[PDB]
Amino acid sequence: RRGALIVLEGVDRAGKSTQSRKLVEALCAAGHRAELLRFPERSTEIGKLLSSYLQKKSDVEDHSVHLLFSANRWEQVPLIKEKLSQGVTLVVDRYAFSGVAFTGAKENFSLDWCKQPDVGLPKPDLVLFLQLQLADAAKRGAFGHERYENGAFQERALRCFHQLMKDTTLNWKMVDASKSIEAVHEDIRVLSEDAIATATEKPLGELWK
Amino acid sequence: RRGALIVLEGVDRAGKSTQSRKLVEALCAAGHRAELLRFPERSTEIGKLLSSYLQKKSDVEDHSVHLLFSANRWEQVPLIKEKLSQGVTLVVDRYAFSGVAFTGAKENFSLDWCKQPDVGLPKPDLVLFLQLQLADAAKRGAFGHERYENGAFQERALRCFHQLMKDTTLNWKMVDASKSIEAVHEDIRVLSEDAIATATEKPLGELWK
Ligand SMILES: Nc1ncnc2c1ncn2[C@@H]1O[C@H](COP(=O)(O)OP(=O)(O)NP(=O)(O)O)[C@@H](O)[C@H]1O
Ligand SMILES: Nc1ncnc2c1ncn2[C@@H]1O[C@H](COP(=O)(O)OP(=O)(O)NP(=O)(O)O)[C@@H](O)[C@H]1O
Ligand SMILES: Cc1cn([C@H]2C[C@H](N=[N+]=[N-])[C@@H](COP(=O)(O)O)O2)c(=O)[nH]c1=O
Ligand SMILES: Cc1cn([C@H]2C[C@H](N=[N+]=[N-])[C@@H](COP(=O)(O)O)O2)c(=O)[nH]c1=O
Ligand SMILES: [Mg+2]
Ligand SMILES: [Mg+2]
Ligand SMILES: [Mg+2]
Repeated sequence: RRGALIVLEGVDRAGKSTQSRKLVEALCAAGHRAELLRFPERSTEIGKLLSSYLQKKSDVEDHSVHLLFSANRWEQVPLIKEKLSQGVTLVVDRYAFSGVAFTGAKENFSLDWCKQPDVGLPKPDLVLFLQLQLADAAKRGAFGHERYENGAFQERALRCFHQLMKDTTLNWKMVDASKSIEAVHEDIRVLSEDAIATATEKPLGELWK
Repeated sequence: RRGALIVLEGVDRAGKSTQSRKLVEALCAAGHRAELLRFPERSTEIGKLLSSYLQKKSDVEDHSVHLLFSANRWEQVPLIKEKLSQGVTLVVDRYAFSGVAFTGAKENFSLDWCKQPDVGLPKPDLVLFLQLQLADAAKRGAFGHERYENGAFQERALRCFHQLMKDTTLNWKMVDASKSIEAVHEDIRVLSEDAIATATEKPLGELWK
């Protein structure tokens, strides 16, 4: 009985990382075999290149960096498939959608070009999108010092995310991330249990194909 | 007056590297500003990952390695555009065509997926394809120890190259690489001078778009 592939995407400071950690914890506490993944996965060779870029310690040509972000997902695909086939549900903090939305926020990057490298990746069974109004995100401290951490760029990324959500091949669920950490968590947890229960029914799909 | 972008592609041991070096030398000797490039460009961070893979010192997931080969071209695009805009002709030993042909020789890699990462790269003004019958390539010593250096895989790559050559958006020229080094060189040199003279007329194109 395979595991589910659940991705969390969402606006700046909406709580992707907090909710992904809490979700894995709660699923395991409820008897599921679930494990957390995140992209970028900064531990691999490619992941280090990406981390340096995001910290502004290095500059990387925009197309090159886009392909490295995708390659960083592909190198984890054998693991993702193995775990899911072993019945382990994977909760993933960001995935190909952030890949497309952030590069697509740059000038002269079509959504189509941005999607292609990720075509064929394991298709998520559930894509949660954590929505939060900017006034509310602002109360969540201040921007970080990493690349892309500024309102105007975030806004362009958000427009890209909205285009991706028009894709009905994907099980997108909107989450109101303005509530408390615990309230948001319960919303996510229940959506997740439902997905886990239905994923054991159809084979793992391929993204964007 | 911009430089031309000339790529050399071709079968195993057909003489891509020998002819690219000789071409640059001859162009410079004839008053052109020309410089040699090669892919993979093994000197960069990404290039080292690729070199390790090709030497079989490391294993890389097939999709990841494909995207690294493309990223290795993109990271050189600012240089390529700068040089061409300065009037420097660039002679390139392998390019996106080898990228597509070698990954596309693997099982379950469509030509379409393989092309996408490279869509938008500087379009070559001239693509030379060095053709050589296997009996003739065999007289050119023995296979190397690197990955992909075996007859069956080379044959599949060759079929992919033939599909790419159906693309009329590109100025493909076939070269009979069975002749002597000097004879092949003269054929290439003359094709190249012609291209250099016409490239100063239309802007640099974008590949596969
Ligand atoms: N529902 C919430 N209410 C209030 N604060 C929250 C909530 N969720 C997260 N936070 C806090 O806001 C900050 C951002 O949380 P985090 O889960 O790291 O966001 P994120 O969505 O991963 N942001 P980023 O990865 O930078 O886009 C952290 O200090 C969290 O404790
Ligand atoms: N026309 C030719 N006649 C005879 N030997 C040749 C010719 N061209 C190249 N060679 C030799 O064959 C070997 C392969 O040449 P080289 O130019 O390195 O090929 P290549 O096309 O780059 N092969 P590879 O990069 O391995 O696909 C070298 O020893 C060359 O000296
Ligand atoms: C997974 C992924 C993330 N990103 C971005 C989103 C984030 N930048 N911001 N803001 C950054 C990762 O931030 P975190 O490491 O905090 O998740 O990289 C890409 O640009 N492409 C990708 O493929
Ligand atoms: C440029 C490029 C080369 N290649 C291959 C062709 C070659 N393998 N063989 N045989 C190898 C480079 O060989 P040379 O370094 O000798 O040119 O990488 C790819 O697989 N993808 C690419 O994008
Ligand atoms: Mg986070
Ligand atoms: Mg397409
Ligand atoms: Mg060579």
